[PDB]
Amino acid sequence: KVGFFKRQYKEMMEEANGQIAPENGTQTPSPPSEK
Repeated sequence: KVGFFKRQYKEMMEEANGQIAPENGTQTPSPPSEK
């Protein structure tokens, strides 16, 4: 159980992050270098 989340977790995160709203990119799991 790892190769599923890689495409499932990212899909569930982008859909709830604002897949249709401007939120997409505001709460995104940015890297430590930027966060």
